[PDB]
Amino acid sequence: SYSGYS
Repeated sequence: SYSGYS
């Protein structure tokens, strides 16, 4: 997964 800001 991705968490944060992209």
